[PDB]
Amino acid sequence: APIKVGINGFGRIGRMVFQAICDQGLIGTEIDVVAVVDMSTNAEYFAYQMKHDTVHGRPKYTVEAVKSSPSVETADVLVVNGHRIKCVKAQRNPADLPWGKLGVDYVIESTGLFTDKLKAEGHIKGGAKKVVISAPASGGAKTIVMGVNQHEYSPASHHVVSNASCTTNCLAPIVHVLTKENFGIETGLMTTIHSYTATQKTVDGVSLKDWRGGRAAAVNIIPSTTGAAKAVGMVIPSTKGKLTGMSFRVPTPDVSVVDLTFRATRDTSIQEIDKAIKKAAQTYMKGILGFTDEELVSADFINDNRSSVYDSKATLQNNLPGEKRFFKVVSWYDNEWAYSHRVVDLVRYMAAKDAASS
Amino acid sequence: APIKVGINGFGRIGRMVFQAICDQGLIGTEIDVVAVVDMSTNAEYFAYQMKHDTVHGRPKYTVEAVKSSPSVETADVLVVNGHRIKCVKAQRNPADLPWGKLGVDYVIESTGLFTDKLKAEGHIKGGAKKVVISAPASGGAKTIVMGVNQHEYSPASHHVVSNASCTTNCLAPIVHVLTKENFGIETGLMTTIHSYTATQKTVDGVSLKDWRGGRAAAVNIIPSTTGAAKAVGMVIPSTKGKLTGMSFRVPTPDVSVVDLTFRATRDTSIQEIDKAIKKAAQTYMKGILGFTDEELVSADFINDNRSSVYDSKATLQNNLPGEKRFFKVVSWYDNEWAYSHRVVDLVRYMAAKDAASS
Amino acid sequence: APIKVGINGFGRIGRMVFQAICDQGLIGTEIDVVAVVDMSTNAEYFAYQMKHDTVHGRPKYTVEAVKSSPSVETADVLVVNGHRIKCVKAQRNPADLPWGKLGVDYVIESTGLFTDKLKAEGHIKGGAKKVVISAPASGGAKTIVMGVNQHEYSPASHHVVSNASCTTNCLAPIVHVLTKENFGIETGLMTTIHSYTATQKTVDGVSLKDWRGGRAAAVNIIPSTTGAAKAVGMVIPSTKGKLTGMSFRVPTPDVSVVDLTFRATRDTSIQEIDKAIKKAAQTYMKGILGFTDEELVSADFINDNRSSVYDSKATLQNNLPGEKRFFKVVSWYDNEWAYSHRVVDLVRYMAAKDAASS
Amino acid sequence: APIKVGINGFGRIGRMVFQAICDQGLIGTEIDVVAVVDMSTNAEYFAYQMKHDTVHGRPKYTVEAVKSSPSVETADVLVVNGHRIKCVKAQRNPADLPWGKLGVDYVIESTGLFTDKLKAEGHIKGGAKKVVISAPASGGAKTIVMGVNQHEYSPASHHVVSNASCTTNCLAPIVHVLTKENFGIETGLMTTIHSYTATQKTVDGVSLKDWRGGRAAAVNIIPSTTGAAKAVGMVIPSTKGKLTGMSFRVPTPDVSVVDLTFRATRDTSIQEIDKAIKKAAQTYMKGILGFTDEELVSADFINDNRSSVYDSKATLQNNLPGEKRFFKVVSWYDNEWAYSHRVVDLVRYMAAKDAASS
Ligand SMILES: NC(=O)c1ccc[n+]([C@@H]2O[C@H](COP(=O)([O-])OP(=O)(O)OC[C@H]3O[C@@H](n4cnc5c(N)ncnc54)[C@H](O)[C@@H]3O)[C@@H](O)[C@H]2O)c1
Ligand SMILES: NC(=O)c1ccc[n+]([C@@H]2O[C@H](COP(=O)([O-])OP(=O)(O)OC[C@H]3O[C@@H](n4cnc5c(N)ncnc54)[C@H](O)[C@@H]3O)[C@@H](O)[C@H]2O)c1
Ligand SMILES: NC(=O)c1ccc[n+]([C@@H]2O[C@H](COP(=O)([O-])OP(=O)(O)OC[C@H]3O[C@@H](n4cnc5c(N)ncnc54)[C@H](O)[C@@H]3O)[C@@H](O)[C@H]2O)c1
Ligand SMILES: NC(=O)c1ccc[n+]([C@@H]2O[C@H](COP(=O)([O-])OP(=O)(O)OC[C@H]3O[C@@H](n4cnc5c(N)ncnc54)[C@H](O)[C@@H]3O)[C@@H](O)[C@H]2O)c1
Repeated sequence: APIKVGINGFGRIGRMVFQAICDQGLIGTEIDVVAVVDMSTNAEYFAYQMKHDTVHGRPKYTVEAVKSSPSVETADVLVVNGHRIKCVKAQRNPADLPWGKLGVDYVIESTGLFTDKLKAEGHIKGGAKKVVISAPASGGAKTIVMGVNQHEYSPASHHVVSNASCTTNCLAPIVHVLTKENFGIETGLMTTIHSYTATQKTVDGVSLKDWRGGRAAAVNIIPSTTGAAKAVGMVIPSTKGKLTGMSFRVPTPDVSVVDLTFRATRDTSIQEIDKAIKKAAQTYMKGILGFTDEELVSADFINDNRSSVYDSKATLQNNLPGEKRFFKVVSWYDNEWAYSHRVVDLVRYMAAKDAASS
Repeated sequence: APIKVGINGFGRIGRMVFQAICDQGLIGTEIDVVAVVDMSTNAEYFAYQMKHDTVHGRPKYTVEAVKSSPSVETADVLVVNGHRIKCVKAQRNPADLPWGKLGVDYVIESTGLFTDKLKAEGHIKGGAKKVVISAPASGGAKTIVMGVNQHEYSPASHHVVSNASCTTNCLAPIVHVLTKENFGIETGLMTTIHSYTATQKTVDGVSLKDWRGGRAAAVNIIPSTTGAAKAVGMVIPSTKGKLTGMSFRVPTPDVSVVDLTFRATRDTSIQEIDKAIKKAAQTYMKGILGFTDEELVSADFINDNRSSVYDSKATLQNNLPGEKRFFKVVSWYDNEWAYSHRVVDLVRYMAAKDAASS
Repeated sequence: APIKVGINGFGRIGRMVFQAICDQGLIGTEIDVVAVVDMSTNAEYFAYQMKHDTVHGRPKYTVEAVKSSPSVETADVLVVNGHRIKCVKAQRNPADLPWGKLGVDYVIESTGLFTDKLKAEGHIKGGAKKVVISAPASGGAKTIVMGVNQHEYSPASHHVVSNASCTTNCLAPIVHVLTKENFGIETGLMTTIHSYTATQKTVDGVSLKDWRGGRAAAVNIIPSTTGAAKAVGMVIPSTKGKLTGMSFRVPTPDVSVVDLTFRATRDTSIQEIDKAIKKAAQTYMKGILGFTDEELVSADFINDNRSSVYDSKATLQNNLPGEKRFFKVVSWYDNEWAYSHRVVDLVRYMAAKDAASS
Repeated sequence: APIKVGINGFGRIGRMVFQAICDQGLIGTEIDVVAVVDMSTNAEYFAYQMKHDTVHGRPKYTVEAVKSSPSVETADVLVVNGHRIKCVKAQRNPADLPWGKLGVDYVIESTGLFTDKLKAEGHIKGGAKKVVISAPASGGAKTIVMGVNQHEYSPASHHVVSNASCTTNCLAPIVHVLTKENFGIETGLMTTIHSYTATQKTVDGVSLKDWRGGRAAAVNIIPSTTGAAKAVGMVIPSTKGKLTGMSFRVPTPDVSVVDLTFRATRDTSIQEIDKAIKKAAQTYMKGILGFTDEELVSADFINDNRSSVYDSKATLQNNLPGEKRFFKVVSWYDNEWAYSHRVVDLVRYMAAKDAASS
């Protein structure tokens, strides 16, 4: 049973979803990537985009750009590891995409334009059974963070699911062991020192909706907002209105770090917390939550696919010496990598439960 | 008589041309900026963008944002030292712009989207008399570099003119005094090590016309094409087919350097060349061509309004010892600031020549 | 009566303390900078460093390099605006410095090698009557943040004064009015997102005492320690053991931002806190604390000489909506420029007190 | 029969040479690394430097740090792949290093300090049989570029050998096929847009020998000099007084590119030169000279061990269309990694020739 997926928007996350599908062994055997969609249908230019990444390197798979038939002027079929993917043209409305016809059942929505559960339904109107939004979703969609609440999915009810944001996926696992191990956050504020993204600008330009976010990106520390402010309360309803935060966008191109400051419900210590987070990383959060005892800096997490990886030393040293309630917890994440692995983990969970019931 | 100008595209070059008008003492008196055009009309946002620049800092003029009538919702008039500039909404076609209505005669075309003579003429159809494309132009518009061939301008024939590009305004001064002082160039190639611009990308992205241009801009040395390649031959026909070159877009926000390598027409020396450039700096090319004897790096050329500023020490330490024909000439330039100043000098030179005749 | 000073270690803080002295209009008239001490005595090189700064531009003063005698090989005296500062060679011990000879009474200890009280007394034995260390000090030196506790300085008891770090001169204003306006801080942790310094490395290199800190500076978010972790308790005895923090060094050359997360003593609001700080900013903290109501990023604080300028918007927008105990204060600072001005303002304060008593 | 080698200065080149020895299969069987030398004897700090590199990522090999006796305070032995390397304490004179005692015959000198052939013999007085200087040398040390002139090595008389610089290793292959294939280079001039290195400064600071080299590294285009200005004439004497160049140090942490403008000795075409370089890349320069047909940028050459990998499209698109003599040739290089592999290549060659005769 090849899960038939199509990628709408072959950008940073689209191309890293694609690469997490090939690197993890699933192309053409477990998941069938039927088609990819973006502005051009020049498969040679997509191959160029895949083969050479500034931040994550050359990939291990191989890519060819072949035509479907010599009647077409430019290569339109991509051939990865002998698997053929089709380069479909970008549609302004989700519904004008031929999903049903190409036989695509699960569509990964990663353009960034269709974050509303209502516009994303246009995929299903085009023929898709399910939709995963690689972002926070507005308008009613289900937001799941793997390792914390993927089980609340239901094939029957949830058809446009959302995998939250990179920072949610990092914060929430931290929050989830704090509650489940019962330290509890009474209240919590959080900062994500975060790499710049494709929504920012090389030099000072136009950004109407966030004035600061239009400042030259690679030469300014830019205050702005994070997506995990809302979404962690959505995933864990016990933190609704207990926790919020901001974002500082600094001049690195990938990897970010969460910096959570909370107050505990019961009296505890940072040694108890560090123990429970390591334990959790080895037992029930394994693969999603990780930890590190080394003096790592940010470029040591490029290509690290844990959702969140707790920094044991930066935490243990930077807390109040005899504290029972006021705690800092530092944790890292490759905002482009681990998040692209979680999208594929979610597709496959959903396909499993969709077959499990119908 | 105030020159009635309208800036279409209030971006890096739009806002720097504006500020140059204020810093030189022309607003309201010598130059009247009737209107500016961009993706919004919210003048409180153009205020912010004028008041805070990452590279060139805070401006000396004062900016206020007020509403034109109490009927409007967001402040839509700019007021720069008690002079009113209007914030007109952007139009997809130049012909649709109310230029004759607003009373604008000269339009500075700096959107980047209308570098063709004919899409630029839509301005004259919208009620403008003359257009200055802040870029090189296709379709056949007049290309004039100030200090070299601005005298070639005719009020009768040149309605869409072009002030070439930043690199062309840096290299043609140098090429000009080499041809005029009789050293001559037999053939020559050129390289601009240049700052990234707003067409480049924060993280690797789409740029289907120059594939390399699409790669993360601030973490890479990106080879690409320079404007001064086509344009130095248009300005000096003597260099047609004898001079071409490339760009290496490097991770700095502003200022670029030209690295000219040429073979001279007669047997000379680099000290003869160094003295002639210094001479031409102090005599005929003043304010256009400049020079330095100091050990400077790119940050020192921020806000240097010279088109070309020769580096006497880098040229001299990095040429062959007793050479008569093969030489290197190095020359800096603030690609944002000096080019903007030269646009204002062109507007003013055209507007005076037009009055002197009609 | 010119306050006889000499600067030991003319680097970033040494040249910004020097430009602060000249710019405020003090050189020659109120402060006589007798000598500057560094690894060289080539006043031509020192003058290359003064005239061109990558982050703070061309200074307002003029620097000339003169020979004291034609008997010396290279220029060894700096003539800044007609005034003569001598270039004395750098000694490995403060003690062997000719202070008593040169006439120097106040020494600004900005090498960063003699931060302990006792190696700092090495200047006094050698002739200086007073010493200001541009850094937190060990061995029991008096730590003073201007505008918070300079009233505690006594000419009799305190000869080796510490002006604390740049982050404590940013954090200590805000903790001072938070206690003075009785909100009070129960406990609190802080993070500074901070620009890389002279003590960091261009590529991965050696740093034996903090491992992460030797990593490539300009391409990593390097977690580390801050100086305000100790210093704010030395200055504000109330905060002894209630507040600590950490630093994240990010890829910008200058300007940083504190981000304090505290739990207040009483029940309050962020609009209450917002008013209390702004008020304080206009009244008793005017010149030390500042605020902004604008959407500014880090490069808008280059050359802002307030110790701490509070960002009203980023705070109000990024706090929990109806909270009474748990808050986040965000505040900027130009760690090179603001600090240096406090140095010149401590010399000036201490000096007159000494002249008041003896 | 292992070659016994010691590395003095375990910095960027020392650690990359170490990693090229383990990568190429050579550690413990073909080359035995008896000792590494740097500021510390802390095996743990060395292991942290080896395992986490910002640019070249995690090494494939495994590093442990053990104590050589129960008596030593801190781990002083590395155990890379079961092979034990000693951590010898850094010395001020090469001669005070225990090479004969340890049993070291070949010494990779890579501190950046002992670049004089006389200072370098200190190693042979310390007990070593040969010295390789990872940098151009003075005082008459024989200079070799692998792939161009290592056949000029005489076991007999060449004792302290210099492997030239990274730019001579890129430049000399190109210059070598142009003279061997009989295009010739009459006079030539080059420029290398180049990543910053460890001799540079994060923020503006001290640099007495090159004034510009002290300016903040990651925020300027810094003109400077190159090592291949001297060394290529020494490897290829045909080109002494005929070829020279300069350097621009830009904000990338690794990879650099050679922009070479030369005039041929005979009428030829850029198409012809392009074929010759590809041909050479495939036959006698293989593994040393490569080429690319792709639209690559600097980051695509990280971990590319060819010494000089020619850009076919950048060279072909940026030359004069009718030219027969005056050309531009562009070739890339990972200045840390390819040079490191070549140092191992020379040590290996040298050692086999020395065995062959004695
Ligand atoms: N960048 C990150 O680190 C990151 C992390 C987590 C989640 N995400 C989320 O994923 C989404 C996409 O982010 P990204 O960083 O990949 O951006 P991106 O711009 O690099 O990629 C988006 C791609 O969508 C394409 N596209 C736009 N409109 C399209 C359309 N109508 N039809 C087809 N293709 C279209 C664009 O050309 C682009 O290639 C965003 O919602 C973002 O929040 C990004
Ligand atoms: N920045 C430089 O280094 C530089 C130097 C020399 C010449 N130029 C030339 O100037 C032109 C603009 O360059 P820039 O660097 O200012 O870019 P920019 O993107 O900062 O500015 C262009 C502005 O035009 C606006 N715009 C887009 N469409 C518009 C429309 N239809 N109507 C009105 N406004 C519109 C954009 O929002 C933007 O603010 C380019 O063609 C470039 O070649 C730029
Ligand atoms: N840069 C900042 O943001 C900042 C802010 C606040 C305080 N400081 C502090 O000020 C001190 C200097 O820091 P910096 O950033 O200016 O560093 P820097 O390295 O630029 O300045 C140090 C200067 O001292 C010189 N020097 C070294 N040894 C000397 C000696 N023995 N005698 C005389 N001069 C000597 C160096 O050549 C250099 O010019 C440090 O203690 C630092 O903590 C720096
Ligand atoms: N990195 C490049 O791009 C490159 C390319 C070609 C050649 N090289 C040459 O390599 C040499 C070293 O440069 P690098 O880039 O490795 O710099 P680096 O500063 O990273 O390495 C030098 C190492 O030597 C150590 N060291 C200093 N003094 C020592 C001493 N007295 N004894 C023993 N070890 C000592 C330092 O701790 C440092 O780790 C230079 O001569 C350079 O020109 C570098």
